[PDB]
Amino acid sequence: LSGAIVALILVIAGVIIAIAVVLFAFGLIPGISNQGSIQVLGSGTITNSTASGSSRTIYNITITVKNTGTTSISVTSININGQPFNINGTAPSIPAGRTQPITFEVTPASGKPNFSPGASYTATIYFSNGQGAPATLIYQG
Amino acid sequence: LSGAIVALILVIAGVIIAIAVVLFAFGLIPGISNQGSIQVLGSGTITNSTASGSSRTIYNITITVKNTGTTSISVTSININGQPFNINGTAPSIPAGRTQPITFEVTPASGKPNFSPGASYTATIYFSNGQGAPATLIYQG
Amino acid sequence: SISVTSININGQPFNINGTAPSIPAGRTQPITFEVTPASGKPNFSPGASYTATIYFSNGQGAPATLIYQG
Amino acid sequence: LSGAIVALILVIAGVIIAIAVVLFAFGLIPGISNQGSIQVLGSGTITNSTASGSSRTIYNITITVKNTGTTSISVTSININGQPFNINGTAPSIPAGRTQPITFEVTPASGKPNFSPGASYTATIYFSNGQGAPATLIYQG
Amino acid sequence: LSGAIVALILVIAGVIIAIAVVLFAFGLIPGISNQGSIQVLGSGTITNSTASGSSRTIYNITITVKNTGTTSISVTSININGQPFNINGTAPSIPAGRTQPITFEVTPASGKPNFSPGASYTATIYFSNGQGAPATLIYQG
Amino acid sequence: SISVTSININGQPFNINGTAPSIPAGRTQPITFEVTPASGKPNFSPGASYTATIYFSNGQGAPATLIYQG
Amino acid sequence: LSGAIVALILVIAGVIIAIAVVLFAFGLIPGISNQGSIQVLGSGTITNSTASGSSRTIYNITITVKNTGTTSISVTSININGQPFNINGTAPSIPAGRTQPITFEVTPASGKPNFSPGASYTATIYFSNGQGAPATLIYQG
Ligand SMILES: *[C@@H]1O[C@H](CO)[C@@H](O[C@@H]2O[C@H](CO)[C@@H](O)[C@H](O[C@@H]3O[C@H](CS(=O)(=O)O)[C@@H](O)[C@H](O)[C@H]3O)[C@H]2NC(C)=O)[C@H](O)[C@H]1NC(C)=O
Ligand SMILES: *[C@@H]1O[C@H](CO)[C@@H](O[C@@H]2O[C@H](CO)[C@@H](O)[C@H](O[C@@H]3O[C@H](CS(=O)(=O)O)[C@@H](O)[C@H](O)[C@H]3O)[C@H]2NC(C)=O)[C@H](O)[C@H]1NC(C)=O
Ligand SMILES: *[C@@H]1O[C@H](CO)[C@@H](O[C@@H]2O[C@H](CO)[C@@H](O)[C@H](O[C@@H]3O[C@H](CS(=O)(=O)O)[C@@H](O)[C@H](O)[C@H]3O)[C@H]2NC(C)=O)[C@H](O)[C@H]1NC(C)=O
Ligand SMILES: *[C@@H]1O[C@H](CO)[C@@H](O[C@@H]2O[C@H](CO)[C@@H](O)[C@H](O)[C@H]2NC(C)=O)[C@H](O)[C@H]1NC(C)=O
Ligand SMILES: *[C@@H]1O[C@H](CO)[C@@H](O[C@@H]2O[C@H](CO)[C@@H](O)[C@H](O)[C@H]2NC(C)=O)[C@H](O)[C@H]1NC(C)=O
Ligand SMILES: *[C@@H]1O[C@H](CO)[C@@H](O[C@@H]2O[C@H](CO)[C@@H](O)[C@H](O)[C@H]2NC(C)=O)[C@H](O)[C@H]1NC(C)=O
Ligand SMILES: *[C@@H]1O[C@H](CO)[C@@H](O[C@@H]2O[C@H](CO)[C@@H](O)[C@H](O)[C@H]2NC(C)=O)[C@H](O)[C@H]1NC(C)=O
Ligand SMILES: *[C@@H]1O[C@H](CO)[C@@H](O[C@@H]2O[C@H](CO)[C@@H](O)[C@H](O)[C@H]2NC(C)=O)[C@H](O)[C@H]1NC(C)=O
Ligand SMILES: *[C@@H]1O[C@H](CO)[C@@H](O[C@@H]2O[C@H](CO)[C@@H](O)[C@H](O)[C@H]2NC(C)=O)[C@H](O)[C@H]1NC(C)=O
Ligand SMILES: *[C@@H]1O[C@H](CO)[C@@H](O[C@@H]2O[C@H](CO)[C@@H](O)[C@H](O)[C@H]2NC(C)=O)[C@H](O)[C@H]1NC(C)=O
Ligand SMILES: *[C@@H]1O[C@H](CO)[C@@H](O)[C@H](O)[C@H]1NC(C)=O
Ligand SMILES: *[C@@H]1O[C@H](CO)[C@@H](O)[C@H](O)[C@H]1NC(C)=O
Ligand SMILES: *[C@@H]1O[C@H](CO)[C@@H](O)[C@H](O)[C@H]1NC(C)=O
Ligand SMILES: *[C@@H]1O[C@H](CO)[C@@H](O)[C@H](O)[C@H]1NC(C)=O
Ligand SMILES: *[C@@H]1O[C@H](CO)[C@@H](O)[C@H](O)[C@H]1NC(C)=O
Ligand SMILES: *[C@@H]1O[C@H](CO)[C@@H](O)[C@H](O)[C@H]1NC(C)=O
Ligand SMILES: *[C@@H]1O[C@H](CO)[C@@H](O)[C@H](O)[C@H]1NC(C)=O
Repeated sequence: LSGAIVALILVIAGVIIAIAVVLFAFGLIPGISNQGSIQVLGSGTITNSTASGSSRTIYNITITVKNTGTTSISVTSININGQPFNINGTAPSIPAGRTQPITFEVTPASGKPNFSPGASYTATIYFSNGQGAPATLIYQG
Repeated sequence: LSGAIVALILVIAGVIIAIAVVLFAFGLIPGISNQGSIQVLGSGTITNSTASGSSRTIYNITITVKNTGTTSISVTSININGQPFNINGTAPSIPAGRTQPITFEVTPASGKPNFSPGASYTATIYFSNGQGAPATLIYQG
Repeated sequence: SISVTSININGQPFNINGTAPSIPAGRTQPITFEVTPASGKPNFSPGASYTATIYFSNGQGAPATLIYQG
Repeated sequence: LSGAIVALILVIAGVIIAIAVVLFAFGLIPGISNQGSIQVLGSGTITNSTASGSSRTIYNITITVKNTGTTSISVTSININGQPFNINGTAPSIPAGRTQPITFEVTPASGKPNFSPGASYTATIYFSNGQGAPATLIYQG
Repeated sequence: LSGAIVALILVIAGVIIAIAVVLFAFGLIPGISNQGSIQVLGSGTITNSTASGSSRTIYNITITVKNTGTTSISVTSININGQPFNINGTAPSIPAGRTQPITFEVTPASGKPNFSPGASYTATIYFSNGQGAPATLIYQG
Repeated sequence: SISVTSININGQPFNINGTAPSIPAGRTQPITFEVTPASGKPNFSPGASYTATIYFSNGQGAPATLIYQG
Repeated sequence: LSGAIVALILVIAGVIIAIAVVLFAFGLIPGISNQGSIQVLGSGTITNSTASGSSRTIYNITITVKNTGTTSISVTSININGQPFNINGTAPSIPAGRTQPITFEVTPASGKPNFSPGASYTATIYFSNGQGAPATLIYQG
């Protein structure tokens, strides 16, 4: 007598679980939309900031960043013209909804890159979303 | 003795329902074809079609539409420049195999659109077969 | 051995005129058969490709693409 | 005992349907080739072809068209200077492998076009194979 | 006492049948999971083989073919420029793991081709697995 | 400890030449074993990917991808 | 009682098989994800190697080739000016990570070339990966 009751319970539960899975599938997508929260807009600038040889060739990156997400997002790493770079201070963070000029100091990860006045160098800024925004920096130092 | 009888009933019912589900999966296929029956050809035209002191602005929209299905299909909604528009009157029907310049009247639902003479606007035409088609509309006046 | 029972072309059902072809087991063949529209009239265009579904005696249905040659 | 039987049925059906979908994906490919069968060669000519007091203006349009496919293809719509035009009469057919000067009659659908003698107009010719071709038409009178 | 023993019998039998179905599912994997395919490398050539004024047109098709699988595979059909062709004669077989220049004769299944010297035609070659490789064939005359 | 009972590579059966390798409990380790074609002579191309199903003593059949390197 | 235990068996087995398929998907990545390519740098040269009035025409082809990948790659065919050529002899192999001047002899697969001194001909060199590099070859005589 129990078999029919077990089958009934499993049928109804299967309906419920399938509907729950369907809803979860859609519930995923607003999370994934955060992968493109940030846009880097306008031409940035890179400037010599080394203090006449008193620092390990530390440069200044200024870029206008727009954040459309609901969370503050920070710059985790930067690559300039193929070369890795390391942020010298604490990472800048862009608040939600803002469009603002982020400025941060940077160091060569290896070697000593030489820049020419007025040249354009492509840099990829990697933000905490994992999003990598390409941008163009004009050297001004 | 009851349990074996119940198990027999449930086994046969499971066979029947599983076969029915498989056949339904096979039967779904023909309905998919109709999702692409229509394609919009070339640019279209928006025109201002409202009188002085009228309650509402109404725009005549003309687009060339090609239907490839067996059945007549009609427009259900249009979204121009991001704003959704509401279709006035009886929506035009596009005959089964014909290519026709179709014209229909729309009125803004979200807010007043500031169309500019001679400007080009992106739009999405949504047809009754559940198909959306990109289109480019020139505002003639 | 398996035989055709119906075909649906461009969302329109067609009836398999005549003795429906039978496909022998384990064999690859060119199969040709005549069909008539169950209702209405087709709007085929030369060179166009139409999605169809061919339904066989097991109830299984194979989707296919048919080009109209005129 | 029912669940294992149902699972067996569904597993085999899934194998069958997945293989069918893969074969359909492979079978779609030949239809893509026909989308580029036709190319328009050189400039064309528009001419005024309506009598006094007629209900409508009708323009003869002549264009050289080259067909490379196995099947005859015909014109379905034309869009001149942004305005869509409606093709009068039986649309001309372009034989499979031939290059021909084709002529057809059109009438304006959106509104009266103010063609200027000797002017050059951009147009898009839309053919029955779903292909659009840019063309340049000189208005001869 | 009967109910408990019957329920235990059905529980053990359900375990048996479920494990059998699971092992069947595991055994299906080798048949469906079959990597490797025939890859068509570079452009092939179509050459007119019809001779002596005989009634039937035959064309040589030469293509470079690389069988990445572990099984012998043969050509079953070809579609050129939207037109189907029949593989005249014993269809060529491509040995496993081998890259070969493969040449075979074809005849039009219907109609007549419109090939032009030096033109490039998109074709699809269908192999015994049902997979179909798109290729480009240049007509050499 | 669980052992490799049989292997199928790209649909073709294969036979282990030595004693079957055995994976101890809780371990993650590289199993390496010799194999022979059960029938025929399969030919592999450098850098190609071949799917193989390894059947373990549990009856579990794990699909995996092997890249030919010889 | 049988139904619940059978359902639990199938749930666990489904977890097992699904995770196995996911791991297979992860294992496919290295085979498909293969960066690096053979790059043809600058213009190459075609020189007439036919000598002694022998019946078969042979041409020297010299090109600068940079293998950016981690695998040895060889040429398989070349197409010059729309005409296929066969790589006479043991086809040259390009070692990994190396830039080399590569030279190989070719013969026309059909017909005869029409090369003119000083003319530049577009060619396509097909390598063992199936990738094909376009190049420009100058005929030096
Ligand atoms: C940005 O400004 C920097 C400072 O003007 C430039 O780098 C300096 O370049 C000079 C010559 O190229 C080099 O001598 C400096 O090096 C160091 O010198 C120190 C002594 S002193 O020169 O300061 O008196 C040493 O103590 C030290 O060990 C040396 O490494 C060098 N300075 C640094 C910090 O590298 C730089 O060229 C300029 N432009 C860019 C794009 O960076
Ligand atoms: C590939 O070769 C084919 C054979 O030469 C070409 O087809 C032939 O095309 C010519 C016209 O271009 C046509 O006259 C041939 O038709 C036959 O002609 C015979 C007499 S003769 O012409 O040989 O002197 C007749 O006896 C016969 O009844 C005709 O059918 C025609 N041949 C066929 C078999 O169709 C074809 O043009 C060429 N190119 C391509 C792209 O196929
Ligand atoms: C590259 O070199 C080729 C070989 O010298 C050139 O082809 C030769 O072209 C000449 C005419 O320009 C032609 O006469 C050759 O044909 C043969 O001639 C022999 C006699 S002799 O000419 O050597 O005195 C005959 O015995 C023989 O049967 C002919 O076939 C011809 N050679 C070949 C193999 O075709 C070619 O023009 C040159 N340039 C290019 C762009 O290929
Ligand atoms: C480079 O960026 C830094 C900010 O990180 C700027 O440094 C500031 O300089 C002003 C005076 O010019 C000081 O009052 C601030 O305290 C500095 N801030 C930090 C964090 O050091 C600098 O001005 C920028 N421009 C350069 C170096 O040319
Ligand atoms: C907009 O379209 C409407 C119909 O969709 C057109 O209305 C007709 O206009 C003509 C005169 O132009 C009248 O004779 C008809 O009685 C009107 N009604 C119908 C149902 O045809 C209108 O002309 C169009 N307006 C513009 C500016 O294009
Ligand atoms: C379309 O033309 C009509 C007039 O025929 C315009 O309607 C009125 O225009 C005046 C002046 O801008 C406004 O004060 C009224 O409010 C308008 N009426 C309505 C109902 O909007 C109308 O603005 C024109 N629309 C466009 C897009 O040009
Ligand atoms: C426009 O094209 C039409 C047909 O598409 C032409 O109509 C023919 O005109 C000639 C005289 O010019 C008559 O003898 C024929 O009876 C007409 N009909 C057909 C079907 O040929 C017309 O000539 C063209 N007009 C212009 C101005 O080019
Ligand atoms: C083409 O020529 C015809 C005359 O053969 C023109 O038709 C009439 O022209 C008068 C004067 O402009 C107008 O009042 C009528 O309304 C016109 N009739 C029609 C049906 O439009 C026509 O305008 C000419 N078209 C072009 C583009 O030149
Ligand atoms: C086309 O391919 C066929 C073979 O598939 C070639 O036919 C051979 O031609 C040679 C030369 O006359 C004969 O010795 C052989 O007996 C033929 N074999 C067959 C099977 O027909 C033909 O030469 C090829 N043509 C071209 C232009 O490549
Ligand atoms: C074309 O390349 C071939 C080699 O690929 C060269 O042939 C060599 O020629 C030299 C000089 O006569 C001989 O010593 C060698 O034995 C030849 N080797 C081979 C493999 O043929 C040929 O010289 C080159 N020609 C040009 C003009 O560069
Ligand atoms: C680097 O960052 C530190 C703080 O972390 C700051 O005091 C310093 O001025 C920055 N620049 C240099 C050249 O050290
Ligand atoms: C909207 O459409 C209806 C029916 O076609 C028509 O009667 C009405 O006049 C239209 N709106 C306006 C403002 O004219
Ligand atoms: C089917 O078509 C053929 C023509 O090829 C005709 O002879 C036959 O009568 C038709 N039969 C039916 C049932 O439509
Ligand atoms: C429109 O096309 C038809 C079909 O050829 C023709 O009879 C008719 O006259 C054309 N229109 C005019 C105004 O002549
Ligand atoms: C195929 O073509 C060859 C010509 O090379 C001819 O000898 C043979 O009879 C043809 N066979 C068929 C079935 O078309
Ligand atoms: C196969 O296994 C045996 C041991 O069973 C081993 O000695 C031998 O080297 C292996 N390979 C060959 C090629 O025999
Ligand atoms: C390739 O050309 C060379 C001439 O340098 C010749 O010795 C050799 O026999 C040719 N080989 C082939 C297969 O044509």
